[PDB]
Amino acid sequence: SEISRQEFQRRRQALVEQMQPGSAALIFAAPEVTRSADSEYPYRQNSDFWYFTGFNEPEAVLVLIKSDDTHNHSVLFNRVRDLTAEIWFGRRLGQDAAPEKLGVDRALAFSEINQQLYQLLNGLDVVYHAQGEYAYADVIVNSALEKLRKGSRQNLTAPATMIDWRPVVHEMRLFKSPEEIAVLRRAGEITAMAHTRAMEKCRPGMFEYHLEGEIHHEFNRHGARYPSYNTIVGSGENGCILHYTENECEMRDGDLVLIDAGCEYKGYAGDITRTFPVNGKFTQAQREIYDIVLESLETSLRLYRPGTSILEVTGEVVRIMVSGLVKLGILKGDVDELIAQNAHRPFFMHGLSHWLGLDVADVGVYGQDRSRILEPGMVLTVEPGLYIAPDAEVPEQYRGIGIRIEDDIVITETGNENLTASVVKKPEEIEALMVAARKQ
Amino acid sequence: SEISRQEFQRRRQALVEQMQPGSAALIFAAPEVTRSADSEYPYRQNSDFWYFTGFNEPEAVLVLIKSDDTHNHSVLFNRVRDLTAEIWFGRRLGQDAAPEKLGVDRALAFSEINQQLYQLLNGLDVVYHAQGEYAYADVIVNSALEKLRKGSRQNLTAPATMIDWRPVVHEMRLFKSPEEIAVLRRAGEITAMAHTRAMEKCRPGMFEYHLEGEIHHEFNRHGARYPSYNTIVGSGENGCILHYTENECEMRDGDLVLIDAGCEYKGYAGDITRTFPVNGKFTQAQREIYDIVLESLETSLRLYRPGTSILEVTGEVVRIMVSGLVKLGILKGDVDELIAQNAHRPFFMHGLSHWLGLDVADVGVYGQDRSRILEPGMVLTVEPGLYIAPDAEVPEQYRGIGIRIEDDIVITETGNENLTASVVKKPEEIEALMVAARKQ
Amino acid sequence: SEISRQEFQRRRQALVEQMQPGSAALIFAAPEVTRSADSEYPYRQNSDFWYFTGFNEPEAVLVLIKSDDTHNHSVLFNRVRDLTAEIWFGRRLGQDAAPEKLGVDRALAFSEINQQLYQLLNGLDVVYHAQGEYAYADVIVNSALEKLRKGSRQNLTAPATMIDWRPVVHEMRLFKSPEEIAVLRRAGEITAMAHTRAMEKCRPGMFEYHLEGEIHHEFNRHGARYPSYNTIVGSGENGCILHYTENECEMRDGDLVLIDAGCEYKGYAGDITRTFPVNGKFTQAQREIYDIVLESLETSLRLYRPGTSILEVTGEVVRIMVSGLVKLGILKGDVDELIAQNAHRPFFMHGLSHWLGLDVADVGVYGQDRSRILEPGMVLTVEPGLYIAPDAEVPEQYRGIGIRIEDDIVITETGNENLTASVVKKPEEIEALMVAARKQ
Amino acid sequence: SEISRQEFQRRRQALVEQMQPGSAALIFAAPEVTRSADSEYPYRQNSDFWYFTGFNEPEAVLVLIKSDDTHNHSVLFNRVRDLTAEIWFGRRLGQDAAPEKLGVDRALAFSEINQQLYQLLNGLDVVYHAQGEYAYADVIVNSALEKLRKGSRQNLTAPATMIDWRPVVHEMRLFKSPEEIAVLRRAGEITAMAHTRAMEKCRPGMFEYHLEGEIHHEFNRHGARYPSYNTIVGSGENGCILHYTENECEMRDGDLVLIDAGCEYKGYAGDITRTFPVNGKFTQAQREIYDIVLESLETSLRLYRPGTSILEVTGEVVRIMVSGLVKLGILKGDVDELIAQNAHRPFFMHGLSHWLGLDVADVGVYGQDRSRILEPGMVLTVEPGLYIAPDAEVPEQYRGIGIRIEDDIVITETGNENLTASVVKKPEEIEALMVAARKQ
Ligand SMILES: [Cl-]
Ligand SMILES: [Cl-]
Ligand SMILES: [Cl-]
Ligand SMILES: [Cl-]
Ligand SMILES: [Mn+2]
Ligand SMILES: [Mn+2]
Ligand SMILES: [Mn+2]
Ligand SMILES: [Mn+2]
Ligand SMILES: [Mn+2]
Ligand SMILES: [Mn+2]
Ligand SMILES: [Mn+2]
Ligand SMILES: [Mn+2]
Repeated sequence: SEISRQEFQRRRQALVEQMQPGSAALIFAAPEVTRSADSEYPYRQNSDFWYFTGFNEPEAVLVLIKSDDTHNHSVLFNRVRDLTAEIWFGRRLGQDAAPEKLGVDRALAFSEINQQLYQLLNGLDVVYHAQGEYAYADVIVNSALEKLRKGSRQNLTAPATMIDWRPVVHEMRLFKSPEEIAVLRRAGEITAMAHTRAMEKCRPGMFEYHLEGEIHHEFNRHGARYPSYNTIVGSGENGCILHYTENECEMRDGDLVLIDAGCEYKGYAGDITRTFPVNGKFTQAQREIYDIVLESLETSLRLYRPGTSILEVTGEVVRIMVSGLVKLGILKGDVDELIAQNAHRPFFMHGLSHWLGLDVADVGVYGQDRSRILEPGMVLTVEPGLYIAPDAEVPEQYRGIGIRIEDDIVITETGNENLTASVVKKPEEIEALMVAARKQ
Repeated sequence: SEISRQEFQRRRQALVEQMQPGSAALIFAAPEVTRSADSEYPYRQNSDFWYFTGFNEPEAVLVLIKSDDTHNHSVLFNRVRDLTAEIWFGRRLGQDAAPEKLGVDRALAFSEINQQLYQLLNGLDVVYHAQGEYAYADVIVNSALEKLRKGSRQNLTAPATMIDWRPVVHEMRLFKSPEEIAVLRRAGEITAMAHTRAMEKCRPGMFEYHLEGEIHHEFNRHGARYPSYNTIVGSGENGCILHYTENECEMRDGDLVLIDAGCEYKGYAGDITRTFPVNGKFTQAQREIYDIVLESLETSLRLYRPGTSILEVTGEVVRIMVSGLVKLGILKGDVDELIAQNAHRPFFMHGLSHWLGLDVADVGVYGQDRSRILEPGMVLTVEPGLYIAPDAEVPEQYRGIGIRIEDDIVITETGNENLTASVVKKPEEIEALMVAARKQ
Repeated sequence: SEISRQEFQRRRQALVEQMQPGSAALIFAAPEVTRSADSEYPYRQNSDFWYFTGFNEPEAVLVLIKSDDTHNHSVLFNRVRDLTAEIWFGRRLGQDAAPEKLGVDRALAFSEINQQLYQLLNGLDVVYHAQGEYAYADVIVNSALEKLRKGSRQNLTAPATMIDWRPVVHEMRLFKSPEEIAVLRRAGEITAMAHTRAMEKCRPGMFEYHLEGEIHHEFNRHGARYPSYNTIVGSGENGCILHYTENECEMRDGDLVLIDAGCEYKGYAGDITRTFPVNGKFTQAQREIYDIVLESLETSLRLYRPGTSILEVTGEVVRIMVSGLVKLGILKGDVDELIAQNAHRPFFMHGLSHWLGLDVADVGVYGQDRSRILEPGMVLTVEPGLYIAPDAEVPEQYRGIGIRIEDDIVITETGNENLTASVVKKPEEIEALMVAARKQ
Repeated sequence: SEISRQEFQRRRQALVEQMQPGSAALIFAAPEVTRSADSEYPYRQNSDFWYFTGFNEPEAVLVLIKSDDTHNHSVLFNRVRDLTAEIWFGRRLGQDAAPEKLGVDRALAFSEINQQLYQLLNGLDVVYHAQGEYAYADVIVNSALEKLRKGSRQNLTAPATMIDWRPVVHEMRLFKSPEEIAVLRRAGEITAMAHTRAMEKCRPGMFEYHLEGEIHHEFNRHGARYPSYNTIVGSGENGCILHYTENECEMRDGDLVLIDAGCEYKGYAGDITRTFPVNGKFTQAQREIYDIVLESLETSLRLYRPGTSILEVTGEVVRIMVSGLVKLGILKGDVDELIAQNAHRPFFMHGLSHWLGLDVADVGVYGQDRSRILEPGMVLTVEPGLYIAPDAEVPEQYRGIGIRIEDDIVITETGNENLTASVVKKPEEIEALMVAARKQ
């Protein structure tokens, strides 16, 4: 599954529909990024630029011009064909091929942007620009507007109104099309296969980074070349560090390992966490904490639906956690009083859910305390966890246990669809999976 | 094999030995780099900063103070211990532990750099600073010097002389210690195992990116988490693109695939290229071009030694290439006249060799036209290639063939050591390797 | 005559009336400007900031908040009272006194602007800001908006719409109140007295700069401390240079001197040009050119009125000039054909008129080719000139003559009022004035 | 008196003598400075640039190249001849005329600086540059060095050492040539005539700014067009503000007026302060304070000589002040104890002396607490003062009195020459001067 030319075009048109007559929207590509000296990191297109183009080159700018309420057109600035540059560094789309390939009306060389952009903005009332997104982009836009402001003797005029299109565009991204959901479903499947593989491969004495290697190989074979974020493989005490990415330790017989990893497939993020015993068998202490996190996730998956909110579901999870921690003697006191005191926070210190899409921590307004009412088309994670620090003042057997279990869901008309349930999470299923692998 | 605390210390001392009395050298860490929105690329420390510290954190600055010809000391600025930041994002070395861990005299919080740096520079004659390396670093240094310049009423004075330490440090990096060579030897071995794996796994119908996946998994299992540069897997016509990294095509029965990939092991780069038939058997045309590139590499490996140069060895390769291309009818005319006209350049348009080390295209002065005389301790690649474009005016059977074969070598007292000869390159050996794999 | 607190307040209210509900307008003071090393030029407040405050301090920002269609208020950021800074550098208004003195609702310390500005913008829909006017201002505004954009977890929101208030404010400035016209009338009177003085003082052998000295002294004694622009005193060939400010030459018996000088009185510019003989008597050649420039000015003064334009009146002047130059043999051919060819342009190469106000070349839209229809309340100059270069291919006697004659006018309901007719311009009146002075 | 071409040349040569072989020094002109909108302040050349050129244009850069110990040459970048730009804005020196006019070897267009500067720096070991002096200059220099650093394949190399030439050049400026002293002597004479005029013109009811007008007119008539700093005319309580420049009050019968004003003559500053009664007669209270400041100045003028210091002479002044203030009951206690407590500081809170030259607060190292030993050729001010605030806890009659008396001196082989003694300062001489003027 992918996003096609006609969908990118529909998105451009939907933005144009929201724009004032006599305006232009400017969407800039990501800069290339140095890794060291003259070597660059693998290119990652800006999510918003990608959303409207599916075009994976730097030095590109999409300009949507809404001349009035019926007439609009698009102009792409992009790198020129250049035989020597292409022999060295790769093929370029160029100007001749872009209109047909991308479904834009006109294409111009990026090298000419300063000579041309002001001409496109001249006489417009409004420019939509994400000020501060990129320095290079602000320079180009500010230069164009200055030429227009200072150009009255050449009959030039600048648009006086600049509107940040990020809020409008991020609200578009928050609600996924069926095609987007299909892509996210595939990302979830790929990511789940990777996690299953990690559980089947994990043995005491392997290094945390070995599981990262297994996961990334699995992503790759299904055509998700890159992870959507830096893979976390936190064994033992390392699991208590939320974004542990050192992945440098030897995994010990008797420790849990917490894996938070997700692929990037056609631009879209998977995002799964599974925690499991390195040796294939939960200890009693590990199981006692695990059961509370799993109940939290299972209850959340029952509850998430249109008309509730992340805040409302979080309240249910907090009750589950406080209740469970009191039963184990990790917290002491009356459950309702402890809830009132947010007594869970030393052990569950992050949010239950974030939006998911072209960014793993995806764009879109959450509302105060993530109270926004959920609607069909929203995609989000569900990621309860409990982290008991090595020096926590709790019964000894729980110290140094970090557990998180995370699925990706889409809100539907009656509830939700779990995109990542194809990798096991019930403790008996984890143990059976690992037992079977360990016998081979 | 690795580089240890005492070696990092020896390097700092060797720099101090080269510094003027009454001076300070400032070496800054790399910034963290955005991949998309709030996600960052995996951190890569600045090579020069790494060379003197082995410290893999951002927000760090090494200050070497040479008070006079006998007295010197070191100060590290680095991130403070912070329980909440560490729970979220990972452990920090902090100030208490740094002197012992890194072998520096003092450690101070990076948050205090603007309050402290000017005090360390006050009254010195010379500051060594790599101006323009990083914007954030220039801001810090320029601010410190301004405070000193403007501080005469507070009895402050700025060093009037600023010296770029890059030339001195890059000349240090150009000559590897035995420990560095051991690390590079291991990088070469790891990288060679990865290339052997790619040849053994390659089958028609696999995608170029699948071989990338095999290679990166192999790097990872030996503890080289990341490649030293973006992997190139160019099959068919894609092999004619020097830094082809799209790796997006289905590999065809009858095409060659050119793989240029290298690991990063303890900071140091491997860098191997092998080209081989996708179906395990070179065609006659493919073999005819391959033989010329291989002879070029083999002759270069015989020749490279102290007292010759990249330029001198390149002349021998050019003769081999022109001679071979005339024999096949790709070039026409007298060999010596064609050499005089650089007639090989449409087909071999890049350099034979680059330095290798903490950067894949490593630092160090080459001399005019890479004429610098070679000495023991230099490490370099040997990477002849021939690329016959799909539209070249040559006998048809050669069109769309791109072949490069690259090894990594170290110059020794009598010649060179090949660090990457453990992956085959003779065509009969490539075919035997692939035949054996294809029968499994 | 001056502009008073209540008028500054009316202007602020008139801007607020034009603003969208749920918005804030930000108007920043001018930076102080270095002359050399640690010495600064005399402070000149930003015209727009002045227009809304009458406040002559740097490090000040006026914030007009329109909460909704009935509720609005003003906040001034300005320098705090500071006993030591004031002993050294001058008194400051401070926060306690500002509301009463300036008629603003609240005053806050400029040192707190970054801690406070984002709080004032939070939750607004629109911010009015003159982007690019000052770097320091853009930094402050961009920082505030970034804090808001990134502050969703603190329940902060940024206004998505930024509107340049310059067009609205400059249209306000283009139409003068009666009080403004009174101030401009006084500026015109002061400037005219200065020009009369220069004619009465001028003698052969004096330097051009001596007349500058006379003029500036005259400005000063009437309470116009500073000129509104750099005084031009161009004698002989120097008169052919439009903005000649070197003023370095000895004025020669037989040359004309062209003086373009104007005071700045309560922020408002006078702008007069008079040209006259250094020795008090026009030569025939000088008079022949002078008569054409004077007829051009006199006809323009008859014509300027509501309903015509600078472009229309310029056409009449061009005819006068071409006709006169043909009569003298400076141009050759048919007058209407020469007009069609813009044959006057080598000799009259600038505009007839510019707006006049808080800037000498005042703000406001002219329309294409200065075609905007004139209306009561506009204030403008009328400045025909003819400049015959020393090497012009014209009858010899005219070479090196530069003449400009300029008055300041206000458009009224039936025509115009000349603000600067109290300094003579008829050649017989100039000669009588100078003869009388030369006899003393 | 002036500074001539051959002296500017001698200075360039003296700098070259101090430079390392294989180096270039870069000295940049001042930017033009906006006053308001499209009007600029009168141009003031950068003092250091002026010191080496006597060239009063912007967009100019002096490059001194010391190829080795015997061979050196100079290159000026400056604005090209341009007929239209010159007709509009003034004559330009251009490239053809510059070598002869300024005594430089070569001149190139400023528009070509980025194409040419790197070529001049290529292969040098050292560049002398005043980093941070001007943003535009840093941009040009940093760009040149980057091209060289990145240009190894074009056989380019950057100088690795950058030296701030300000310390060397400012030490040159600290010691005046006889020609410089002649110019400063004339500045002192002009400035003294201006102060005498102010005393002769001052009457109760005039505004502070009227005396500014008299002073500036006097500067102008002697060919010092501009003041060297913003004129201070502080009457009554305003005299207690050290750099009072509002000059806005009506001068009252019974108040003193303190005038601190100085001309700029051929680039060099005069700097005189005189305080005198507005009505021509000191009151007893005024005279009592005045006598202490005058004794302080007179004693300083006796003492200043080679081999003493500003710090040493300041100690003598402090004793005079404390002794006098005890006698009047303004201070109470033992003189030596009060001196030990710096009890004078509420009333004399600034330094006695600053260097004087191309800047009024001139360049040059003072040493700790201005302890540097004086030598012939140094030029400095002597400016004791006493300021008794309106709310000081002192006998009532002294409240609101601010007195400063300042002369400019040059250190000579036996003592000093007073450059400004031609304007009276003894109270009986001030009164006689004013009485005589008031009778006219
Ligand atoms: Cl391009
Ligand atoms: Cl820190
Ligand atoms: Cl403040
Ligand atoms: Cl130029
Ligand atoms: Mn997540
Ligand atoms: Mn996750
Ligand atoms: Mn290589
Ligand atoms: Mn390679
Ligand atoms: Mn004018
Ligand atoms: Mn004018
Ligand atoms: Mn002074
Ligand atoms: Mn002074």
